[PDB]
Amino acid sequence: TVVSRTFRSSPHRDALQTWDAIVELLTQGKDGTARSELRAVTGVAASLIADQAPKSAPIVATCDGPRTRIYCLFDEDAIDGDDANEEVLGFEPLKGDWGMSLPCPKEQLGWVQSALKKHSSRIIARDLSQGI
Amino acid sequence: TVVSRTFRSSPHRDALQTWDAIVELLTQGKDGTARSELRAVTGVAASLIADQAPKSAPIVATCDGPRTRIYCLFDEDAIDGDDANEEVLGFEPLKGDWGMSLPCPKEQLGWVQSALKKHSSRIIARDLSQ
Ligand SMILES: [Ca+2]
Repeated sequence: TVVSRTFRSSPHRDALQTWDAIVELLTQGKDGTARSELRAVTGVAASLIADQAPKSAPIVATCDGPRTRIYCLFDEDAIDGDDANEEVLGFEPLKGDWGMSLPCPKEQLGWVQSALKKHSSRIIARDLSQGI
Repeated sequence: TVVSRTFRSSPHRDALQTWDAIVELLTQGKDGTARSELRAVTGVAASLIADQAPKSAPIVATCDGPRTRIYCLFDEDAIDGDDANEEVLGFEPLKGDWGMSLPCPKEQLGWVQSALKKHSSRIIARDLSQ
């Protein structure tokens, strides 16, 4: 099972507000190590959102359960919101042996993958021209 | 008293390696709030370096002592290193009630300032155009 969501980002939300909304979607109010790790990579994740990395390549969460693909909308699409889908997820999106794959322009992968590795082994980045 | 340093960044160093080299310069390997707070903002600082924010507007450190301005070189300048200056500083660059001002593109100031605020009240971002 795979489900998708689409969040309104800049200029409706700034890049950090966008990540915070994604963290809430994926952690659902649970104060645990998963939420702590997602919050720990905020600088990197917001940087990638500000570069519109998730416009055409999703943030992908994997778990003991359905996969979640998260896209972001920018510019007029974010202002309009017609393509947005921010519904609550009908499952625990980071259950069990979870992971997250962040899209990243290939030229930034060097610094991004190192920056992520400081905080997590479950949150990784990929070249946004490829899937997981 | 103001002193300046200029570091070779991408492609000689990636943006994170560049921040780490700056942290080494300003902390001189010593532990404390300074090294800890500088390392805590690595994701934001590296993002700014990757966007060449310190090319024309310096990273500025203040302390009980001289102010340090740090510029970054990119692309051809970083490859040849002609204008580089990475010499150890002759003073404790983050002694006492230290602070750091990071240059930031105006379009990203909103998220960057919120991201830094999570980690530190001593490290702030400014609009690099000003
Ligand atoms: Ca960028």
